[PDB]
Amino acid sequence: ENQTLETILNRKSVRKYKDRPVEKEKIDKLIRAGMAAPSSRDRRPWEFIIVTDRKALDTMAEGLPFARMLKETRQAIVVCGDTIKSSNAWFLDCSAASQNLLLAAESMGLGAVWTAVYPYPDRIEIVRKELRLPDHIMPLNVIPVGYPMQKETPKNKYNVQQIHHNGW
Amino acid sequence: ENQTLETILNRKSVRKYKDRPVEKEKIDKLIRAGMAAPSSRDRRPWEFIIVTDRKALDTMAEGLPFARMLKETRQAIVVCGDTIKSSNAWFLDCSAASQNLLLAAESMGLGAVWTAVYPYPDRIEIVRKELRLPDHIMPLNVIPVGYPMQKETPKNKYNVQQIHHNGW
Ligand SMILES: Cc1cc2nc3c(=O)[nH]c(=O)nc-3n(C[C@H](O)[C@H](O)[C@H](O)COP(=O)(O)O)c2cc1C
Ligand SMILES: Cc1cc2nc3c(=O)[nH]c(=O)nc-3n(C[C@H](O)[C@H](O)[C@H](O)COP(=O)(O)O)c2cc1C
Ligand SMILES: [Cl-]
Repeated sequence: ENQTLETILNRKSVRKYKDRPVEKEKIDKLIRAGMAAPSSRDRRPWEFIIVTDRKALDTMAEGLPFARMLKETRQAIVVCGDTIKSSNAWFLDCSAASQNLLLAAESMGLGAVWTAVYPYPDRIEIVRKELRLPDHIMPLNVIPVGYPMQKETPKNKYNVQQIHHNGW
Repeated sequence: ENQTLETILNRKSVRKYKDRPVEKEKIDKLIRAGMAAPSSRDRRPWEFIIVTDRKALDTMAEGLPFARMLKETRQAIVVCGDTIKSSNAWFLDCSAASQNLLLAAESMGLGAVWTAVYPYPDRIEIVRKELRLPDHIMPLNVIPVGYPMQKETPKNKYNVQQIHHNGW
């Protein structure tokens, strides 16, 4: 039995949460998981914003068409990249960090969903505004987290036709 | 005890391998792990090239910087994205897929490393011409896989200065 592989295969996007907040110890483990990502030339260009402010969460919800569930959580994490530290890899490093965070969540009985910010200038504008992100800090995503309100089922995405040998 | 977190925190880039091939069933599980990634609009734009041809591995080892370990493995997995399927987010989706693949490797006692291809045009061209990739298919990386030659140490990347509360 491989519990890591099981978490990987059972992870799903969770968009509905119980009312209760997530414990600070669990939030910190989510962050620590993200920071364990690999990183081009080990620059470590990620920055994590833990957002619990009701007004900010609601304002972002009301400006992000595919992130309306921000109104229905008490906490979200915004993964950002520092474009001075890694102008050609922050979006790769931070995507790997994001995936660690989502797996960490699944592993601790939490629900989470990756909602895009970058590369959409309208989404970037509101997130940068509400969180006072400096010009060299680019928000990749908003990740609401919470205890799942119901049983959710993973997608089975295996497709042998997306496997190739020695060339296309 | 959280085995998934344990794997996340103990993953490291492994660049030195036992001179022996990896079981096909393990390679398949790597790819299944990759395919389980989240995907913008569920467009699943990933394509995986399993590379066992010696000349292909050696040619990429020669042409790519920081890719010398390709000479020392029997097999590598090249993660690619279909830009017609996901023109704005393929490389984000494919980075999440890549991180699943790396974690899967670590969980099965294998060693792996992300070697950079995207976003460097000269690197992209090497991989494209070696693997006969159609123009709408972009190579993200090359991931050599093997049994680790030696015990390797993970990095502790935790830094509280990269954690922010309610904004920058
Ligand atoms: C986007 C990206 C590009 C990378 N490029 C290379 C590469 O070309 N060659 C290599 O040996 N390692 C490469 N790495 C691995 C990093 O050097 C490594 O993740 C970093 O040193 C942190 O070490 P760790 O993976 O052991 O935690 C890359 C990693 C990422 C995420
Ligand atoms: C780059 C990226 C952007 C995404 N953007 C959003 C988004 O804006 N809103 C949302 O509800 N889900 C978003 N998703 C979640 C996807 O819809 C989801 O991963 C996909 O439907 C597959 O489902 P699964 O995560 O349950 O396997 C995003 C995922 C990725 C990887
Ligand atoms: Cl075999």
